[PDB]
Amino acid sequence: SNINYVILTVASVDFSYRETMARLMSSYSKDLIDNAGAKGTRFGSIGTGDHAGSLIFIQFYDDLTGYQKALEIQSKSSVFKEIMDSGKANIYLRNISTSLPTKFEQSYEHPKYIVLTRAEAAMSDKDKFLNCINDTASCFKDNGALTLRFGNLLTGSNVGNYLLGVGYPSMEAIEKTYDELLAHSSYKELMTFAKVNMRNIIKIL
Amino acid sequence: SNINYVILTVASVDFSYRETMARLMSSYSKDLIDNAGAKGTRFGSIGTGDHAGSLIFIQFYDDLTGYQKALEIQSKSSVFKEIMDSGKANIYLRNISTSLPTKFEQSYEHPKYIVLTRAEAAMSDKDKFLNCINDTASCFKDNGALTLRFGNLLTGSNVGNYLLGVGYPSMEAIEKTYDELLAHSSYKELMTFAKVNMRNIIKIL
Amino acid sequence: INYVILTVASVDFSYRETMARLMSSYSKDLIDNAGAKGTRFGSIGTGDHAGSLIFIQFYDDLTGYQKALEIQSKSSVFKEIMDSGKANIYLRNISTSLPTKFEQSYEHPKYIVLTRAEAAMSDKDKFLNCINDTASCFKDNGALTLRFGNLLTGSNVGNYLLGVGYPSMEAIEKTYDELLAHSSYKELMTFAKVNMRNIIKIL
Amino acid sequence: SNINYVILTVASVDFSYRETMARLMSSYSKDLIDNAGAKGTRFGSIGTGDHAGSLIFIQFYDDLTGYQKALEIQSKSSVFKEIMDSGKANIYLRNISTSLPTKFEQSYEHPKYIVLTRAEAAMSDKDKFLNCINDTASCFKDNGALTLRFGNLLTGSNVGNYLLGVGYPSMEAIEKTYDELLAHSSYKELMTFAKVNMRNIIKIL
Amino acid sequence: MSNINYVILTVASVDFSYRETMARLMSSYSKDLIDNAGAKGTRFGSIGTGDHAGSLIFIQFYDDLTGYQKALEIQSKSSVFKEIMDSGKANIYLRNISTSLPTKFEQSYEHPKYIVLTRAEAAMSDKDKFLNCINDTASCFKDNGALTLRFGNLLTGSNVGNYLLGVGYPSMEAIEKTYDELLAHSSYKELMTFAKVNMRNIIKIL
Ligand SMILES: [Cl-]
Ligand SMILES: [Cl-]
Ligand SMILES: [Cl-]
Ligand SMILES: [Cl-]
Ligand SMILES: [Cl-]
Ligand SMILES: [Cl-]
Repeated sequence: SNINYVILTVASVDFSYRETMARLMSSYSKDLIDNAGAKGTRFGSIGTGDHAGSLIFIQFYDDLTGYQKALEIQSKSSVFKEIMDSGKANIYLRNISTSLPTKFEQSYEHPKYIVLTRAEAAMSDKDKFLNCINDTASCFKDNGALTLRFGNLLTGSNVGNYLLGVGYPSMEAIEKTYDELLAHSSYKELMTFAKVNMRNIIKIL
Repeated sequence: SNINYVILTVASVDFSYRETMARLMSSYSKDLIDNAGAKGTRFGSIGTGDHAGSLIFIQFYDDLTGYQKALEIQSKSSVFKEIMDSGKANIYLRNISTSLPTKFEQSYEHPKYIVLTRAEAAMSDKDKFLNCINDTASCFKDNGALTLRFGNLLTGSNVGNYLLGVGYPSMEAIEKTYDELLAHSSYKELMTFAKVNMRNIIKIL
Repeated sequence: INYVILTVASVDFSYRETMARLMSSYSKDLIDNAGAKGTRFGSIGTGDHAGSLIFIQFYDDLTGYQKALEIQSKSSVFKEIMDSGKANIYLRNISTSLPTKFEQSYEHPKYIVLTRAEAAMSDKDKFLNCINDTASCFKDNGALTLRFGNLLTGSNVGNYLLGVGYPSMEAIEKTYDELLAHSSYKELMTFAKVNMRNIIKIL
Repeated sequence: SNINYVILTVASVDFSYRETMARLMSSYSKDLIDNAGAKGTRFGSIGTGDHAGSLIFIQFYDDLTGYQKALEIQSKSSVFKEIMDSGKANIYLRNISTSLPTKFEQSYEHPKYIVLTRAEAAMSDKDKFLNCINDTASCFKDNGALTLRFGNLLTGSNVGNYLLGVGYPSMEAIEKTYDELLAHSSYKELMTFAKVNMRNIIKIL
Repeated sequence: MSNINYVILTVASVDFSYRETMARLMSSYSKDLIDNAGAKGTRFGSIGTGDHAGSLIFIQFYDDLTGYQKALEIQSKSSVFKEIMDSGKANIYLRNISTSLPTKFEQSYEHPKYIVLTRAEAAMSDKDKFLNCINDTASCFKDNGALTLRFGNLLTGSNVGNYLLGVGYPSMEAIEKTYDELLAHSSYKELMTFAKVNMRNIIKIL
């Protein structure tokens, strides 16, 4: 119960409806934050990879009951109905991840960018993994990283993959983080037992 | 909260380990039924399609709270650790589905076969879909069907698809059901606004 | 050695009877003029192609198939299907059909189970052995026809393919009840990986 | 510069336009042979596999400058413009292959069918590969094969795969060629270090 | 017609340990192509984003396809190339060729630290509308620090016909500032009415 949960949803959206949608979604966020007990949300545009241009919504819950309450909010929500009736937004992926305890100094600052990284590794290496993450915590915080969350995808066609989400105020902070990170022993160790199979930048809208 | 939830897990398993697996799984099932509040499980091999020969595990919960307790049960389970440590079972897919109220007389008979059907349709046709399912209930029951569950995928690459699960005592009962169903007006009607994109048989082990 | 041609098309649900009509005109044509040793036409009941329609042709030689191709170009029935815009052929492959020790029936099946597997080409003989050692599993429990060979074309070229005709689904159940608990089957599982199994309903 | 090149283009084409397409394509071929220096072309429908019913165009050049002159002919060609403007043809794949010197007696006979075979193998086995092809050159010629070209895909998602193209006057010649080939020592040896991942028949239109 | 140039893009998966060795081998191989094949430059880097994150990418620029043919003849004779292939540590799994069309953009000679590749689907009949938009936004890029810009269509591969844009940058800050301006520019919003971006990725020059 020290474990938390993250819902990640991805939709293709007509380009014209993008700004409309971000405004509707902040309304929909306040509703989840106030009534479903959501511990924050993020909404942004995926900037990189094959889903570039898709929009992503991220929800944080302490327990899966929270998400279940969020599902009851959807059914009753006018803003949600409007987006689905528009015919301009198509949800094509939704998956849930655990969020595990890390030794990382969380900041309250809303990030402008998020880097999600996904990797394949044995479930038996879960602790090795967690140690590397904690050993490089200062690579991130020192170079401007705001938030760090880490866990495993519980659902979908990448079930079991480890996932890392890191919030930044700028792309400079990303560059400076990755300069240090790639020349750090714990990172080079990670690369002996974990295969990164995805890395992408989201722009918070 | 009239809604229930189904978790579906699929894994590739060495043919030799199949028997041992089933035996370990029924122990793990007892665990979930008694301690996680699981309202039943199914374990079988996928008989058809591209995943022919993979094994599938199905869990039913009234709430997502239930599934969270089940996750806590995993971390502590020796039976579960053994399966994972064997290197003979690889989980490559897990998704969650809703289960909606349907006008169908459920039997408690353990099914010998399950048929999963998955379809694409607008979320705005949700009620037309459910009405058709209810108008055809007698096709199923009359020809031997044991159980009928229905809802949408909450997670995964097919998020949003409608999903139908039906339990059967025999393949004859499947033949007789489909003989009637294909020639039923409500079915013909469903096929004007829903496209089946997958159908498969599971053999309960 | 014989040959089997398998063609798969996605068809609109509303076009399904027109399709069944135009295909019956077409089979007679191939049987009588191409030297086709039979055809089957059905809907794929399972898998990710559930709802597609499948057409199966049997030839003793590929020269038979070449004649069939020359019958297509002149066929009105074929022209109508393609001009309909309601049928989209998306797969066509050719398979060998090897001699097996199985007693064939003339009874038109109601269902066909297709099973496809990956195995070394050096295991060809062991494979055929297993298939002949479990011939009785099928015939005992009602199987009508059995064909076995390798895909000569397409993305699964080289895979072994097994086609079995049945009068009912009860017969499939009883067959697989016996088959899965047979020694030769468990041995086949040591060197062959089934990567696909599907039921066709003969229309 | 003993190496030649082969461009292969694949398009989906409305069935009704097929005959017109063919007529326009032999015009466009004349233009390439006469002005681009193309050393022959072939146009046909793909009879098997997942691209059954697509049309394919094959161009032969001694040098890539040839193909660059071809590109210059396109921009000027009315025939080509018309095909594009029709909305009836959609080029969805084009790749380039080397064509390596083989000890095979080439015929000038217009083929009726072509069989393309594609295989995966080490680049360090290039010579063992070519020697097999040369040892079996009689299997093809003796049984009716007209032309044989062999090389590696330079471009595409199958870059590096070996590609064989063999022309035939009829299906019987294909069947007789494979009856002999499959039971030849050099062929059996090729299969110890090469994996065929595709084989398909093209009907010359 | 001969105002068109050509770009070869090759992508390989490489063991992490071999990546530094590889970059050093590759600069030798580049000299060879620049001096003997007539290559008008090369770029070598790691793909930082997308499903190919961690793969290495090699980019070659030629005025003519004859240039690339000479390059192919250089490979067969190159010891550096043989070593890489014999290592068993590098696997080329994609190579495609793109046109490079004339654009109204002030090219810099500064070696970039990052490249952004963008790929889009659009009718071939919109080719000129496309080029106009690219030229109308040229200042967005140059103003905010972009070094080079190349634009054209994939000639080969499973995305044959897609438009492809490659832009060089000195830093990630320059990318951020470029995209801040670009996304709020009329010509960009117009481009998005007839072109669908289906891929965008950052390469780090090694
Ligand atoms: Cl990372
Ligand atoms: Cl099974
Ligand atoms: Cl159904
Ligand atoms: Cl089977
Ligand atoms: Cl072959
Ligand atoms: Cl862009």
